[PDB]
Amino acid sequence: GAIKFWDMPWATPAYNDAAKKIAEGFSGANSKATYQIIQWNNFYQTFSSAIASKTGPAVSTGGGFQAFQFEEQGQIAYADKVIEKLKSNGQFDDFLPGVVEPFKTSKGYVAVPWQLDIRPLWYRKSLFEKAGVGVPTDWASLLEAGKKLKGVGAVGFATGSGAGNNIGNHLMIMMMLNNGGGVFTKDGELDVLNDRNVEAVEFLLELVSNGVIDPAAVSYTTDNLNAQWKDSKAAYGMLTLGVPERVGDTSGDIVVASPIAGPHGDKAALIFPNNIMMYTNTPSQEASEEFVVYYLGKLKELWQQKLMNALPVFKSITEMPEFTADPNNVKIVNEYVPIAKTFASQGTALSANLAALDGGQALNQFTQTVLTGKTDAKSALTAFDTGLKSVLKK
Ligand SMILES: OC[C@H]1O[C@@H](O[C@@H]2[C@@H](O)[C@H](O)O[C@H](CO)[C@H]2O)[C@H](O)[C@@H](O)[C@@H]1O
Repeated sequence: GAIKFWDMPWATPAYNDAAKKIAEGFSGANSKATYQIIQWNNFYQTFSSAIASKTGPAVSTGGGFQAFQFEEQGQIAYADKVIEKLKSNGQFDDFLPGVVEPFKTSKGYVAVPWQLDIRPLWYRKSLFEKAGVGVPTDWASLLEAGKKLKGVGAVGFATGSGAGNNIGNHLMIMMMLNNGGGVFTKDGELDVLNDRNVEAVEFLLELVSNGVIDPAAVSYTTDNLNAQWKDSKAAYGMLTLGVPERVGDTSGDIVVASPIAGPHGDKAALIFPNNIMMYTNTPSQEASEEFVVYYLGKLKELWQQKLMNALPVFKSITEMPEFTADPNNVKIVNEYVPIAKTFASQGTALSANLAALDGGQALNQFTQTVLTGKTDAKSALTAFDTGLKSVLKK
């Protein structure tokens, strides 16, 4: 009977309360939807195991590239009919340019975009003032300012890789991208030991050895990391859109910082093309489709209530008074969006291999190794390369 919708803890608990009410409001196709929260820790395995044992949902959000893995396994339901319905009802024309096309394959649309989770740098003005330093413009200035911030008891580059916390993972890849590197070649081949990647990892290790990265960062959960921001421990670091609201400190002291240049002049921001996906295990495919169209139509309410930690994929939402009046949001649009790249870099096309990269053990372990300075850059990257070859399909 009921359409099962699984959703992640995208922002604050209040995000899930609101998304629950939206979902449970669905009464289309003489059908209903149930809402269930899947935790971030081990999410890849949670979905993989549910789908394989036929106990998974009809519809879900989840990993940025998860839909490609399940499509390869033949467990996704293509979203072509949803796309048609959005064209008829008018919503399709409201999509931002380039947001739908990444999901088009030979066999259909694997999913529908719903938000863009971008990785801005943030700072706390009071702590930069206290340390007597300026906002970094590049890696060399990040390190200098970081040392001074450490000297006044602050964390110069806040991150975390504890259970449920993927921000550390994202930092590893963001810094590679920021130095003109990336996991892949232009043609989508693995290129982990590229020299720009080595430099990026050497820089992170230097932040770790100098105490600019907190020596316990490896252990920090999402709550731990948010608390560092809320309680004026974190001076600078990479997080998400809407950090003040996410951490419960809207004094105005926490502000978006400009992107910084790598040592060769490169600029990049990391972005995740998040999407809603439908599965073959549904009591009714028509109902899955109705639910998805209904849900996309109500998404504006989440940005209206300022409950999201991501960019919208709909033009009308990006023009909503609540969105543009926040200068942090405008700075992200203007300075991060134009330089944004995904995990596919230096390729562009998305694929199932991104699912294994994003959700798998190799990236997690690489991150924890770097954040503890357990080994040298080349060794860590070689272990990373090797782990990815074990799971990616060449
Ligand atoms: O790498 C796994 C997934 O990470 C998602 O980002 C999440 C943030 O939006 C949220 O605020 O924090 C959690 C826990 O750290 C993050 O995992 C990406 O948006 C996904 O695309 C990605 O699959």
